[PDB]
This record gives sequence, C-alpha cells and structure tokens, in this order.
Amino acid sequence: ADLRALAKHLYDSYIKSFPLTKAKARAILTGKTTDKSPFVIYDMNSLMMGEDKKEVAIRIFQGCQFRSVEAVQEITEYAKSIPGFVNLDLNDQVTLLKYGVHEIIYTMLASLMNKDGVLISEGQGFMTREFLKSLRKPFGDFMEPKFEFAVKFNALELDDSDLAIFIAVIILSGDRPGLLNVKPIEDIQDNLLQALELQLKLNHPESSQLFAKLLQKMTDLRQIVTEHVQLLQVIKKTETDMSLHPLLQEIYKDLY
Amino acid sequence: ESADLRALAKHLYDSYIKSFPLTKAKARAILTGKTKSPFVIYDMNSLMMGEDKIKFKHIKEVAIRIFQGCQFRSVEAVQEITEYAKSIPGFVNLDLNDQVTLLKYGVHEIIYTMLASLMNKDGVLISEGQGFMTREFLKSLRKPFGDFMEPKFEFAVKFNALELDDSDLAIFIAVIILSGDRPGLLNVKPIEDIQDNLLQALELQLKLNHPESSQLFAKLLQKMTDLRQIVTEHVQLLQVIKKTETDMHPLLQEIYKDL
Ligand SMILES: O=C(O)c1c(Sc2ccccc2)c2cc(Cl)ccc2n1Cc1ccccc1
Ligand SMILES: O=C(O)c1c(Sc2ccccc2)c2cc(Cl)ccc2n1Cc1ccccc1
Repeated sequence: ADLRALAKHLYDSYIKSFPLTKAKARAILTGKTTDKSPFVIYDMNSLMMGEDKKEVAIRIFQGCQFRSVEAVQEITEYAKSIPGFVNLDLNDQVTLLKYGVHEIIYTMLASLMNKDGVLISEGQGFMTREFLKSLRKPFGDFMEPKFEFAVKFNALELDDSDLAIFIAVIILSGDRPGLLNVKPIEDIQDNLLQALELQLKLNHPESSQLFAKLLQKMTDLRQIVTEHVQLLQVIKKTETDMSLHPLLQEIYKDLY
Repeated sequence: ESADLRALAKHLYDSYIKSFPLTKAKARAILTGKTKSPFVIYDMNSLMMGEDKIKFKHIKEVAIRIFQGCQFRSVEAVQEITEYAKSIPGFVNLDLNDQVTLLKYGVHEIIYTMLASLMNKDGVLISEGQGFMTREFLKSLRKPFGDFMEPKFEFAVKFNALELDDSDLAIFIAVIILSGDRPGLLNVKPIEDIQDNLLQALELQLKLNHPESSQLFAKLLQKMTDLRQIVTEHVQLLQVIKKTETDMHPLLQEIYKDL
C-alpha cells in the first residue's frame, strides 16, 4: 500500500511539526558537539536561577500544563498530515485528538528523559528527577509514572522515523469512546500498522517481536493517562486558587 | 521454527480444553442458540426463581448477592487459570516468586478476556452456561451496582468483533500471563524468552486461522490497553463498594477478599 512512501511522509511531517526530535534530545543529553549543553535545575536555588537564565511546586506544574498546550498544537498539526485524517467526520477528528494527545505527549516526553531527569525549554535546561520528587504533596510524584515509563520505553531504542509512525497509529484508534464512524478509522490504522511493521523489520532487523513489544507499550501509555487524571482530581480536591488552561479543560472534560 | 510454533499452539489449546470446562465454542453454541437451554434472568422475579432453580454457591439485598456471587465465581476461575498457567512450557521452572507475581497481576486480565466469551450485547452466561442474565437487568440495579458491568459489556462487544476462537485465545491468555513488565519480577529474562515464542506462535495462529483478517495480531495486542483499563477501574470500584457497603462470615471473608 506504498508503505515506504507512507513511512517517509509521516517522518517528514513529524520533523516539520515537532521542533525537538529524539535525535536532538539524545545529542543534548549525551554531550554531543552538534548541540549545546543544558542548564541544570536540581534544587530550589537552581530553579530560581533557571527561570531567569508564588509557590514553586504549583508554578512548575503550571509550566508543564502550558508546554502541554503547545504540544497539543504540534500534535494537531502533525495529525492533519496523516493520510485520511482530515477526511473523517469532524466530530471524530475531535474525538481522536481528545483521546490521543496525552498518549502522544507521554511517548514523546520519553525522548526528553533519562533515568535522572528531563529536558525542558526545547532542550535548553534539564530538570532532575530527584528535584521533582522533592516537591510538596501532591506534586512530588506527578512525574514519577512518566519516568518509569520512559526508562522501559527507551530500552526499545526507537528513533524518530519509528516514532512518527507509532504516534500516527495511536491517533487513529477506532476504539476511542464516542466515535461515530469506526470503520474508516480502522482502515487508516490498518495501513499505518502495516507501515509500522515494515519500518521496524527494516530499521531493527535484529530485534525480535519489536512490533509486538511496541504495541504492548500502548497499554502503559493508557495507564499513565488514567493515573494522571486520578492525580488531577486529587489536586482538584485538595488545592484552591489553581487555574487550568481552556484547551486542557476541553480535553479533560470528560475523559475517563 | 514453524512446525514447533504449531505444536506449541496445539499443546496450549489441549491444556486450555483440559483447564476450562466452559469454552468459547460451547458458550457461543448457547448464545446463538445452536441446539439444554439457559434459564433467563431478566428481572427481579426471574432472579428469585433462578436462585431456587440453579445451584449457586452464593445461596441479603439483590445487588449485593449478585456481586458477591460474581466474586465467588472469579475466585474459582483463578484456580482454572493457575492450572492452565502451569501447562505453559517453561512456566513451572520460573522462580516461584515470579510465578506468583505473574498470576497475581495476570488473572484479572484473563478473567475479563474469557468473560467476553460468555457475553454478547444482550447479557452474560452464568453458572456454567445454565443461565443467562440480561445486560438490561444489570443496568437496573441501584448505584453503584448499575454501572459496574457496563464497561465490561463495552469491552466484550469490541473484543468479540475480532471473532477469536478457543485456539486463538489459548495462546493469547498465555501471552498475557508471561508479561515481563509486572512489578517486582526477579528474573525477567526467561519470562520474555517464553513470551517471545508465544507471540510468534500467536502471530502464526492468527495468520493461519484468520487468513483474510488484516493486522489481527496487532489489533488483538492493542485490545490489552482497554483490558488493563477495565481491570484498573474494577479494582477501584471494589475499593469503594467495600468501604461503603455493609452487606459485603469471617472465615468466608478470608477466602474471597482477594482473587
Ligand atoms: O517548558 C517545558 O519544556 C517543560 C516544563 S515547564 C518548567 C520546567 C521547569 C521549571 C519551570 C517550568 C516542564 C515541567 C515538568 Cl514537571 C516536566 C517537563 C517540563 N517541560 C518539558 C515538556 C516537554 C513536552 C511536554 C511538556 C513538558
Ligand atoms: O456465578 C456465575 O457464574 C456468575 C455470576 S454469579 C450470579 C449471577 C446471577 C445472579 C446471582 C449471582 C455473575 C455475576 C455477574 Cl454480575 C456477572 C457474571 C457472573 N457469572 C459468570 C462468571 C463467569 C466467570 C467469572 C465470573 C463470573
């Protein structure tokens, strides 16, 4: 079904839509001379220095929300290039985005993570995992599930060209709640799955059942989203003067 | 290693037959009505007579009685799944702590997978095919019980649209059990080595058993996302039912509190 051209089309659109690729993320993280070293936020003192180079825990959590809004915009731009996506019923285009966007944010956040922390500000900073664990409850563990996923996910050693197809497979899920026309979505995903299987065969010939192992990770992705909405509710129960961005309000209402 | 992937599939199907008395083929021969015939539980009157007619190990307000009956049966299911697990080549040679971990986290997923075999859009087979409880009758139960089975009916309708048979499911259940991502595993290596052979066996099985069915392997694997979700929301529903229901023997409590 011209699976190689489709693989490449997706990869090009992914490079067009997302400003920080995994290749660049890894080059920054491992001190390559193609890129610049990051400023490191590891405690309250360096955070305050990082923000220039009321409560800090709420302010970090809010920063993450805002970068997530830009991330939703990038995802949506990417999704328009997925062949067939813009031809679907408009309500279905909304539904697929509403349910897929966090699973994609988390997939792609793995690209910015190692076991010790996460790239921030398109890779200009690096915030440590230990600093994030040190924040006030309930904010001291909101990133832990994402780190634990990133470590496992990153062991698959996927590259940008593998990830572009994988993210498209995620968006085109005909099992999302409240879809009107399931069949045209499954037809699209069928092609994307074929392209993914072929991409992994060619790109990882020595890697047994990599296709299967990647699809199984979709399970972890969904549980992160599930846990995250549980955490949001705990924050709603226990926190007061706390504002949520309109775009995120729409996504979360009423997700799971 | 095609011939032995086929032997593995045949071996697993044979053990599945041995371990699970009510199979999908049998459940389907009842649900489509292909002939015994089930006693129907469509309302409170029929429930009452059903309890007198069918055996029931559970024979308290109705919604409670049903939910405890379900738990009692789930505990029975765990021992069938455990027996089956022990027939998966390599499983009984794993570190004992790891066997326990795989079963602890795997049984729930397997219970819901196999419950789909007993279900259609209209209701569920109960007591070994001897009964049938309507989906509508479950919805009518008072909150929080009216909403408890609905997500499972949702899952089953999407899962059953794959049209898997017992031979497919035998290998799929094994794949579920041998997951190297369960927390607290000591030795992930042999677990993933077994799962790898099982995945290869499953891939071939689906290709041969469903030649006209594109990306069925992939679609089945992605069904695991909705499965885990069902399980997570079920456990939190139990951990609200428990904390809030007064109708829920100390000795019996000990047996049935966990799966
Ligand atoms: O602005 C950012 O790039 C950023 C932020 S914003 C921020 C970071 C440090 C100090 C203040 C704000 C962020 C926060 C967390 Cl807890 C985790 C990851 C974060 N990132 C990186 C990120 C990348 C993709 C999607 C969301 C966030
Ligand atoms: O005892 C049973 O066979 C049964 C029960 S027990 C029961 C059924 C109807 C009325 C009273 C008790 C059950 C209950 C729900 Cl709400 C759903 C499925 C159920 N089943 C069928 C079942 C099969 C496998 C695993 C769990 C349950």
